[PDB]
Amino acid sequence: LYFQSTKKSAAEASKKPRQKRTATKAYNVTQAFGRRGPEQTQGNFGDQELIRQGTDYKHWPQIAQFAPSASAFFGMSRIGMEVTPSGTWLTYTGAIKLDDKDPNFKDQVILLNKHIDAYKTFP
Amino acid sequence: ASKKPRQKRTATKAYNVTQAFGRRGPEQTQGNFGDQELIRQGTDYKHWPQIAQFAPSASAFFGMSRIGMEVTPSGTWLTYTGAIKLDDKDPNFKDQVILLNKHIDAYKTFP
Repeated sequence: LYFQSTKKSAAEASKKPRQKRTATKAYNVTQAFGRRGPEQTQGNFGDQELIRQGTDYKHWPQIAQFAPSASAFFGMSRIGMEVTPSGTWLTYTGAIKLDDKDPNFKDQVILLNKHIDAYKTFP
Repeated sequence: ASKKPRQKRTATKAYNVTQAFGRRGPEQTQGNFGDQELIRQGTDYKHWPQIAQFAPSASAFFGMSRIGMEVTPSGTWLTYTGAIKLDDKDPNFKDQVILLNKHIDAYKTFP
């Protein structure tokens, strides 16, 4: 059920297009999506545990409930296309509303805030 | 179909893009993507798979994006922004550019 990263398995995982990668303990968030940080187009989400575990994180389902389906991604978002010296890029922005009538709402807010910009508190 | 929270809905002919995700338009909380055909068909659209190849996995959505939380008078919102690179070595790259051009801000020309 759980694997360790090897250069071998990392080289296979990395063949997927970025947007279709799945981070796991064997191919962690940093490996799949780059170091967390403040820059534009750099990811900022994940504390040390989530970074190391990806979708093996024990509370992953409570984060994943907020990730959009392909239909909703293209349906909800503002989509743009930019051509630059690095290539052609599909840009996306949007927002997903949390349901504040869910009795779990306060816990959802706390879990999301725990990972947003967590990288600032560790190397 | 509409029982699902917004972000988990799947548009089809039976429950189309406007029904699931609202009218296309310019404001920040609206979507801007899809011509009249995609809007009416959703994931039944004939070229849906060629669009869907750019949508992120759940892991990639939380891994690539800049994620925020904003409390506004309407509610608490999980904000997201990012960019996905097209593979310009893919022999289908030209067609992908054409396909995306057809749907981005297509609403601007609707009667």
